[PDB]
Parts: sequence; structure tokens; C-alpha cells
Amino acid sequence: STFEPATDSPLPVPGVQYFLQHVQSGKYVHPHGGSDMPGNDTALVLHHGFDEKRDALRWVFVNDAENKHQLKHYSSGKFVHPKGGKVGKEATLVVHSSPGRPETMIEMVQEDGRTYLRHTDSDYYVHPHGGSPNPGDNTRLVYYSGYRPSLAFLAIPAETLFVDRIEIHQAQALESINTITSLSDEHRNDTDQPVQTSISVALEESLQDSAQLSFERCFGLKVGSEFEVGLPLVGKTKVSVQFSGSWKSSTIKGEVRTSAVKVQINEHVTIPPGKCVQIRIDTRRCTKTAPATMYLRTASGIEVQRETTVTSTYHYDQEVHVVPV
Ligand SMILES: CC(=O)N[C@@H]1[C@@H](O)[C@@H](O)[C@@H](CO)O[C@@H]1O
Ligand SMILES: CC(=O)N[C@@H]1[C@@H](O)[C@@H](O)[C@@H](CO)O[C@@H]1O
Ligand SMILES: CC(=O)N[C@@H]1[C@@H](O)[C@@H](O)[C@@H](CO)O[C@@H]1O
Ligand SMILES: [Cl-]
Repeated sequence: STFEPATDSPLPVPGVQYFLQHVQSGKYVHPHGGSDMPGNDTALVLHHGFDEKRDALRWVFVNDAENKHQLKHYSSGKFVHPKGGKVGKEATLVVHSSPGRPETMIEMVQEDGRTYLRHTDSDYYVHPHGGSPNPGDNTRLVYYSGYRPSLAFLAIPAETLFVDRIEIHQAQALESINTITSLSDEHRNDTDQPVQTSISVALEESLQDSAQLSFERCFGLKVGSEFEVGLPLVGKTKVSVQFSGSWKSSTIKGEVRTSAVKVQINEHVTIPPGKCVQIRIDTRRCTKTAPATMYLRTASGIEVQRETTVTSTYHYDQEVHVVPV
């Protein structure tokens, strides 16, 4: 299915760079005038303009002991304040070189399946001035009571992270074992002497290993085209998995490069006269689900975290028997 920004918008991770997009208009959040160093009391506006290389369009959510629920302009380090210093009806959002306070708190929230910018501990949300679902370029953003779907924002990741590790939460780590039983053709010796007979089985489709990372909305982070992580696909022993997807994916597919079992079976069986045999392959499959924490690093080595669900199918043991028919 196609990425649907209204149902799939991720909640931003604090300390990571984001672009902010007004979903209904597709316009981005800019400082008015587009400077990398906006002046104090410069309004936040919506503008169709977009360039991934423009640091002036990057925003960072902050939530720490010194800055509780605040929003920072990346290129300037200025915070997003209500003009005049307290949230109220039609208070313009501005950048200002001063720390946030309780009466300036701003965060992205999920309400009825969409993400909005909200003044924490209030019913004031971020609206375009005039309330249009399709505001004109340079329309200022304001605080106003209540929300409606046309006010939704999408936080688009604006930097590339490294996936350092994924740690499974074993308290909810569930393994189901299933035997996959595969039979060759019947081979009969219709001669009057014992015959050594070549019997082959192809199991590629049956014994496909896989792993997936799943998210309720979407991964929401950029980590490059592929990344490798060790995952405990059966018991505690880590297996190398290569994942590839996009920040927009709700399921990131992983490849297991090293198979633990055989997918081509070639047996040489002595069949007595008049007798018929088959090769029987029994392959143990571990289907595993576990909540997990992804640990990612910024280029400067700041650690952030993302919850996921790890699902995997792994064929880990195999037996081959000659069975009579
Ligand atoms: C070319 C250029 O930087 N133009 C910018 C535009 O992209 C947008 O940021 C706007 C916000 O008020 O300020 C300027 O017009
Ligand atoms: C000291 C003080 O409260 N200053 C605030 C500043 O932090 C910011 O909120 C600004 C927005 O217009 O309003 C005032 O100047
Ligand atoms: C009825 C209506 O759409 N009213 C809107 C209001 O909800 C809010 O968006 C405001 C922001 O300036 O613009 C208009 O007044
Ligand atoms: Cl609406």
C-alpha cells in the first residue's frame, strides 16, 4: 500500500532533525524570509518551497530536564515561542533566542489517528492564521483552541542515522516451532539386483528465512538503503540480518544471508530388488515475535531510540531419512 501521510505520520524522536509539512496543503514550515539565522520574533510560516539541503527548514523536538516539550530551529538554535511569551488565542509562533517555559510548550501529538502540533497542558493547537485547509505562501502559524484534520503535520526525517543495535524484550519474546516435512518422488528398483539410486529434493521456496521490523504508523527514520543487525532468530544466538526499506515503510523486510540448513538435498540410496523408498526431509522452523528497542546514532554519535516489533522465520535444524513406501 502507498504511504498515506494522515494515517502513517510518525511521532518525531526528540533530538533528530525533521522537516515539518502541513499535510493538507503540502506546504512546509519555514521561518519567514527563509534565513538560516532568523531574527528574534520572526514568524513561522507555511511555504510551498522545499530543498532537502536547506538547514533553515530543519526543526528539532527537545524534551529534557532543561527544556521540557519545546521545539528548536536547527540552523539558528532558537526556540519556537508564542509571540509575547505566552500561548493564547491567535498568538503567532515565532523563533526566539531564549529557552522555552511551561507557557511555551509545543509537541507533536497523535489525536484520532493524525499528528498535530499542540501546546502541552492546553487545548491550543497550531493553526494557519485564517484557518484555510490550503493556506497561501507566507501564511503565519498561530495558536488557536481545538483541532480538526486539516491542521495535521507530518514530521519528515531530515538526517540519516546509523542503526547500532536492536535489543529484543525477552519478557514478550514468543517462539513457535513447526516441522516442515518434504518428500522426494517414490524410487522403485524394478531390477533383480540392489541398485544405488540418486534421489534429489529442491526446498528453496519451503525453507525461505525472513525477518521484518514492523511499526503501527511507519519507521519514521532515515538509515540509508540497507543496514545489518544481529538478531536472536532461535534462542539467544544472534544471526546477521540485512534490512532495506524507507522511513515511510510500516514493515522493513530483512534477508538472512547465511542459511543454517540445506535447500538442495542429494542422497545416494541402495534400494533392494522390488523395493520402493522416498527421502523424507524434516526441517525445524522457528517463527518468532518480540517487541524490541532500536538504538540509532546521529553522525556526531548522539544515541536515540525507536520501539519496533521483530518478526522472523528461521530454519535452524534439518534431518534426512530414507523411508519405505
Ligand atoms: C529563495 C528563497 O530562499 N526563498 C525563501 C522561500 O523559500 C521561503 O523560505 C520564504 C519564507 O518566507 O522566504 C524566502 O522567500
Ligand atoms: C524573558 C521573556 O519571557 N521573554 C520572552 C521570550 O522568551 C519569548 O517568549 C518572546 C516571544 O515574543 O517573548 C518574550 O520576549
Ligand atoms: C470557522 C473557522 O474555520 N475558523 C478558523 C479557526 O478555527 C482558526 O483556524 C483560525 C486561525 O486563525 O482561523 C479561522 O478563524
Ligand atoms: Cl478539517
